Amino acid sequence: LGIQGEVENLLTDLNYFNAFLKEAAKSRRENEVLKELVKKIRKVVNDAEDSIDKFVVEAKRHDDTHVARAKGVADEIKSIRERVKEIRDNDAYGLQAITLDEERKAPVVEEDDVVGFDDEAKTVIDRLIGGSDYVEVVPVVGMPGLGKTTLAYKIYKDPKVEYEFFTRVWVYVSQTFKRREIFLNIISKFTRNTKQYDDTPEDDLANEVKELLGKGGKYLIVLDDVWTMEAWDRIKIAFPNNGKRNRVLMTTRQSNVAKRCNDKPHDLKFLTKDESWELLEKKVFHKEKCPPELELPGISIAEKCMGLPLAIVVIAGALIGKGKTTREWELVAASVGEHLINRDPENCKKLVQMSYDRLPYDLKACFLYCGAFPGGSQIPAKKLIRLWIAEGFIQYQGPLALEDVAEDHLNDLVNRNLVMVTQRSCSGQIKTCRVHDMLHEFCRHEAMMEENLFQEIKQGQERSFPGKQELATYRRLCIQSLIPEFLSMKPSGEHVRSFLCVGSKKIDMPPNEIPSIPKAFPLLRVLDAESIKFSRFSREFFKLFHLRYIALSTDKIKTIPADFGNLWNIQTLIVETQQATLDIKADIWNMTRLRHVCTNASATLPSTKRDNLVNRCLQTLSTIAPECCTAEVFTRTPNLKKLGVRGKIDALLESSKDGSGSGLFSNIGKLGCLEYLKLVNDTRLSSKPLHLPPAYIFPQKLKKLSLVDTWFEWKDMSILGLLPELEVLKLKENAFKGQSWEQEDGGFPRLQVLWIERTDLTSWKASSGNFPRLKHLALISCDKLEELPAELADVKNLQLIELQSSSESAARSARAILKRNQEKEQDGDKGTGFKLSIFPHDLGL
Amino acid sequence: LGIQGEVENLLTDLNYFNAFLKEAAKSRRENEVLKELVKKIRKVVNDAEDSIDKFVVEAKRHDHITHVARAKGVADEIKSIRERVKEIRDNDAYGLQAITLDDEERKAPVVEEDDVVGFDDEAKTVIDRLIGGSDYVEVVPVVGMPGLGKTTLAYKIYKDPKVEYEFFTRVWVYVSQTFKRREIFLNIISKFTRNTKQYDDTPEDDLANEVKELLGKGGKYLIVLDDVWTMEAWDRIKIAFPNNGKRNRVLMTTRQSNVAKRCNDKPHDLKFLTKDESWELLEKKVFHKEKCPPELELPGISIAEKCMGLPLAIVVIAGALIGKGKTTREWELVAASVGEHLINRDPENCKKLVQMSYDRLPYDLKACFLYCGAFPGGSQIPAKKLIRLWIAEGFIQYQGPLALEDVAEDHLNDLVNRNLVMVTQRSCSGQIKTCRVHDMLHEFCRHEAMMEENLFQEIKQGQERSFPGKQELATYRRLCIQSLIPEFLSMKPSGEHVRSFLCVGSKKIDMPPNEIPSIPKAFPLLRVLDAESIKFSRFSREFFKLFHLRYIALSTDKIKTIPADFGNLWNIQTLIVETQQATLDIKADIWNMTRLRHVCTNASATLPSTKNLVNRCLQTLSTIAPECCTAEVFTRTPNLKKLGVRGKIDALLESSKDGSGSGLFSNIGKLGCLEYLKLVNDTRLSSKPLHLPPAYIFPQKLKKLSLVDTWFEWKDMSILGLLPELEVLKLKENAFKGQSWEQEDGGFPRLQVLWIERTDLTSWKASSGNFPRLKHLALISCDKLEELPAELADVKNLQLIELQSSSESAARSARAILKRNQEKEQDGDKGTGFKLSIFPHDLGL
Ligand SMILES: Nc1ncnc2c1ncn2[C@@H]1O[C@H](COP(=O)(O)OP(=O)(O)OP(=O)(O)O)[C@@H](O)[C@H]1O
Ligand SMILES: Nc1ncnc2c1ncn2[C@@H]1O[C@H](COP(=O)(O)OP(=O)(O)OP(=O)(O)O)[C@@H](O)[C@H]1O
Repeated sequence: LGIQGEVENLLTDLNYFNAFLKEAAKSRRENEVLKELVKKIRKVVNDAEDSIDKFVVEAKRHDDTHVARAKGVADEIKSIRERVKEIRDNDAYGLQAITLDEERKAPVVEEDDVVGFDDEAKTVIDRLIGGSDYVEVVPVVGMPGLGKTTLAYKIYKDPKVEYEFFTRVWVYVSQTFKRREIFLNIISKFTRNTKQYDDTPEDDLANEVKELLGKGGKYLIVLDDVWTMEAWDRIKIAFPNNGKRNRVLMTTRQSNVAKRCNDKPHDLKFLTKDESWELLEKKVFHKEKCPPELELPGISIAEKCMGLPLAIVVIAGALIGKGKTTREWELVAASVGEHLINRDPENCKKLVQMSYDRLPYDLKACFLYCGAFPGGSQIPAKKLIRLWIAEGFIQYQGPLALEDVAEDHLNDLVNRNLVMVTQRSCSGQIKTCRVHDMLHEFCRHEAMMEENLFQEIKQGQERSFPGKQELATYRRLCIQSLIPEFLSMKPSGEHVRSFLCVGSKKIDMPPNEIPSIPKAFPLLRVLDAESIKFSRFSREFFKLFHLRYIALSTDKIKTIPADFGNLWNIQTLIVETQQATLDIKADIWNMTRLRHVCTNASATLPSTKRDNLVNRCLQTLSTIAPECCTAEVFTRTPNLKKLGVRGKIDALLESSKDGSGSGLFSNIGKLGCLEYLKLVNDTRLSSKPLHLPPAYIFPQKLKKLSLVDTWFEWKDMSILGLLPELEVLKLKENAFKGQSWEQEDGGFPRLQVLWIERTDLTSWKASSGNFPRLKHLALISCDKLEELPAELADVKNLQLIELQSSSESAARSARAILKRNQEKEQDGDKGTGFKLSIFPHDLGL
Repeated sequence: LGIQGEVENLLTDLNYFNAFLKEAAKSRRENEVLKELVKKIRKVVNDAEDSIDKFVVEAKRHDHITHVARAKGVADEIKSIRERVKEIRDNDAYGLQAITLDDEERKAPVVEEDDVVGFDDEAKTVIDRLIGGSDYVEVVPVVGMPGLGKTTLAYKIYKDPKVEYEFFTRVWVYVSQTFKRREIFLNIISKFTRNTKQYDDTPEDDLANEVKELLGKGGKYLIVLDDVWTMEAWDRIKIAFPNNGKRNRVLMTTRQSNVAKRCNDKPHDLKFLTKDESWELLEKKVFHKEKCPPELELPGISIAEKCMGLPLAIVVIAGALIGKGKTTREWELVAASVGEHLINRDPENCKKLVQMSYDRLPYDLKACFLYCGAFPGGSQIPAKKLIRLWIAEGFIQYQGPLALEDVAEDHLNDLVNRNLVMVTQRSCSGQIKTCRVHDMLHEFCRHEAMMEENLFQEIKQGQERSFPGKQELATYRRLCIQSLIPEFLSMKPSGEHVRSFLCVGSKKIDMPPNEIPSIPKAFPLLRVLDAESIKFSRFSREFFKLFHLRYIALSTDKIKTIPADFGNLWNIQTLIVETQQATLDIKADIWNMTRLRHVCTNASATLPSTKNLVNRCLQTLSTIAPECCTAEVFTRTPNLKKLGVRGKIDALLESSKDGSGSGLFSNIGKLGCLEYLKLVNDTRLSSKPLHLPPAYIFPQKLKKLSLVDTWFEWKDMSILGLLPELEVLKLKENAFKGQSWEQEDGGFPRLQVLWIERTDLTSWKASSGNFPRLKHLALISCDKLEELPAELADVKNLQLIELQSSSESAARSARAILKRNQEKEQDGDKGTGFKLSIFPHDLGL
């Protein structure tokens, strides 16, 4: 095809243009002509990929009117080629400024009136005074503008620290530094003739600092703003390990650098609601107090700063200028975020840009994507990761899976402290993450204005929904509320690649506005509408040939139709169905890029037997029917890592007709990559109690098991103990039935978490070696339990136990177990941080 | 079809050129060739956005032979613009090279030490403030407009015998627009020790610590931070200033009030020279020791008044008078052209100082500040009229949550805080009401906006500058005419590129009937018509063809109804019809105005039928008929913040006796954004006076109320006390009827200003619970009041009560309150700064 030829020439220009965008993004350009040049080529690049993906889809449909649509694509390619040719000619003067080719400003912090750091300084000073006799690093970690340097300078000037450490050196490390000037700066603290070392190498300069520091007692060295582990390695030569309890206090935005200097870094606190108000009040009114007319909007101002001292200091600058009237302060309270970033591009914007610009080029889009969700809202890590892959941000072709590559992208953001973690799974994996309010405003301002990554759709007080001229340039739409009325305007976005319904309350699509999304946005790759209840599938949903992510709630539909299989590019499938049976009639076995099938009903998979391929990318098959756990299905998914079965566990374990007792559970053991297995039972009216198949038929690589309502006997825990890799066991809704549970010796070699909900169990007995690696034990709503085994005190890995609706004798046994554990720790064993939690606290007085 | 595509091609070029102008305006280089390139590109850009706007209104009107001809004309005009764009790139390639690429001044200014006139009192005021104060480091920022004499006063303060005697060490520091903090610290160190060579490897952190040590060797220090421009610049320098509790002082000079407020919440705004002192300086600078000859004394005082007490203007004209010789005729010629000598012919001294504040202004604030020069010199600019003009011209670009009025008001606050715009009047709440630009800045605005950027051009008939011809009108962008409007309009002017027509005159003129349609005929692309100084006897069909109109203000004595064809101007934001008629009936389809923001009139406006769509941008409806305050009208306007009612308001407060509670006043309570409400009565022949509806019917977010001739009994004032957020209440004559005024306990929880005029009040009883926040209480022409309640003296927040020609008992009560308050202050009670003013001094003294 000649269209392929002009596409290939277009791709060559795209490689140059993308190289220009990457090169221009490596350093922030202050020239407006280059700013508009970057935006112009960034746009023509975006329309270029959208045009080629149209040709790719149309060529795929051609290989597997049609001619008129292909002709229209060719016309788009010709128009794009005319655009790139004029860019290379008219704007060539701007390209030459990027095809071919610094001030050290140490920060200034508060000396007097430091608010809320009285106990953080006390904690860190205690860690500086005590410890080993070797040079120990005490890192203070935090997000941009948290107050690390303010705390470090508070410690540096503390009366106890000054007396403790005879020699105190403050060194300003930064993103860029020269080791020679660092050593000469430290040398200048001690001797005035620094011209003495003009030709002395850095090797002997470091030994010179060794001599200066070792002449007295301890030394404390505050390495401010360390950004890399290489910087600490290169500078630490000057610091001798002469066994004098020497300390190196360090401040950094990087948790990975902090961990390598000390395995327990000191994460700095956020100011409380009263400390934020106290700080803002002091900054604005100085010694005087806030008049009562301004206290009400002022308190809201300090609470909207989310306890970040940088935001409170920046906002107080605007309040000082505006005045002391009530009306002005409510205007600020309604636009706290804008005052931080847009109105102040020199305090908050430049401080955040110090971390954003140091990001890798691929991680920048991942970080800005977190701003699509509402400010202060919890972002599920699994949801965020699946959106990154579906958007194309995760480009990777190594041995690992894309989930594990996007996960350490997120863990890199958390290490950089650009993303905060609110909940962690039992295995330590990130579960729920949230971006700070000012960083979120930076994500909004950068993505919507500077990069056109995504756009908010709203009609607030005065602003309205975007017009036809704006939607023609929009690439991603994120919307929280008023979705049905937004779609009632009949919008038309030709360049829209994603539609994120980030609203928290589930809405219902009217039957007339159900097909609005597929027609408004024909190039939709991502449709995150799990907060929307669709009652019907419309045929236009099956014309989204570019679709890769689709999440949707439903209350009525039961079957995914066969026309849904026309979307060969789909990766993630989330259908939160209120019903009980979800017959997936779509040909999901021909989606070579399919990765996840998540649902809550009993999904019935289509027939695998009859392209001659295998679903090598499919990783999750959650809550499918037990009838579909066939041998052919598990052959089609060699790389499955999570499996879920719901309903009729009776048919999962029943023996076959060939005489062998191994049932459908035997095929599950053939999944060599399986880590998570979930079994949920529904048929309480069945006359046959369920019996667990022997452990040699289980998947031997299973690391997490969840059972609900299965009515297994407690004697089957003995064969759950034979699993070599099981680490998390959660049992809910009397999944185990019986009044007595007596453990056999041994078993559970590496189980770490045991979660128990309501069951008719009354007695529990065990031996010393039953839980060699148990760390967390939880028991909820089991009012029939009499007592807990005393052998739990021998669990060396025990850290926390939670009991609800438990007997007082169980609390007494917990007290004895804790007391024995404390006695063991007093023999030299390190403390495990034992904790006990009984909810509600009003129970038992 | 392809014409719209060609508009996209032109728009792409316009984005590049607009960025070119934005980047070029960031650096005023000496390259003259680039100065002519930016002027040529700017003219093409202006002629391009005009052609694009012509295309926009043509497309809107179309969606027929005349339309086809106009479309062909637009296509030809666009083609000419495109061809002009190609000439820019073909010939001025080098000019674009200089801006897409990138790349002595720290000499302290000279100020006279001797012959300083008019600063004896101001210096003593600041000295008495430096000597006193607290025990920690206090800053005393002197702040004023460019050329005011801050450095002259600061050097005078720096050299008095009292300042020199009291302070241990005094240091002069010249901070500037751009400075290096390292050099400042090395200069302070250079004064204590001359061996500054030894700090080459010493970082700025240890330099600031060295300045701490040097200043801390003794007692007080006074440091004159000259010309500080930023909040950050003060923070980075104050780290070198020790705080040892010895009453250390810092004397800062700055053009920024917001920077001054941060250092001290009570900035010392420098005063302007009086008319006597201005003449004294001029005669001392021109004639030196010799006195002015008597023949030159009369013109000399005339030019001294032209400077408006600014020393910089006096110094500049002094050089002009020296060069121009000493003759009476020449001096009178200078007095007629003072502005020319300030800026046009002396760019060496005056213009550069003005440009220091101007080039630091953000790009959006530059056009906002230059627009303030359109109004006549010394004239008073209303703040609400100025703000609406900025929005109409497009200078305010905003997408956040605030309203465009609040953003533009913040722009006005930024200009005032930069001392580029004076504030002459302030509202009760402290909002800026009337502003005026200083004379030197007005001439700079006119020079920059006529001879450099072509923002606006004035029309006048002087000695040599007659009315401009057709060639000059072909380049005029905005028209500003003060007088001789009918004479200018009689010649049938033809300005096809005029975007504004500001009648900046003060006295109203009646437009001759035969010249009424001349304004719309002359400038078809009129975007702003500020004809509020012109009385129109009739509307014309030519007015309804100004499809680009956004701001329209006009006075009238004959027009009673706005015609329906007025609604053809869908772009209108502000609609002002100041009519002397009793009623105004708006037949125009104002609901179709999607961007309508303000409708203001003095008559009882009768709104048209609303018959889904919502006017989200409408903020003000001003005075309307009571019968039009329906729940349907308020549905279409949810963001209304000011409402006015005029006429027979008994149709508003009447009870719906049919059985429902749907009184027209109850619909007002459904407006959640209302903040100010006005009611004016016209009909007095009701059998009984009206009574207020219950307070829960009032809008809860109401913060200001105003009633006229409503004849409300004083008993129904306590219900106004149940308004939670009310802050200002004002009443004109006969708004309240009766002689006895009594209040319940509590009420008025947030009242701050109360206004009463010419009521029948004679007896007044109140309680301390009704005034928790009251600050202003005026009783103009309420001479029948006997005595003020004693509870008023207990109100801490009370500020001023002003009465003239009051009763003898009222004067005696004022004397008793003043005497008792003075006695209490002498006994240790904290003073509230309460003042009483009596004019003239013949009575009451
Ligand atoms: N407890 C506090 N009281 C008053 N001001 C504070 C406090 N903590 C921080 N600040 C102010 O907040 C701003 C940012 O704090 P700080 O300089 O310590 O940032 P940081 O966490 O070191 O920043 P970076 O991310 O650049 O390393 C500074 O202007 C500082 O004065
Ligand atoms: N009271 C005065 N008597 C005589 N000359 C004065 C007086 N005040 C100021 N001047 C003169 O006015 C001119 C400008 O004043 P000055 O240099 O003090 O300006 P400024 O307020 O510091 O301005 P900028 O905002 O540019 O810093 C100088 O030449 C100075 O000598």
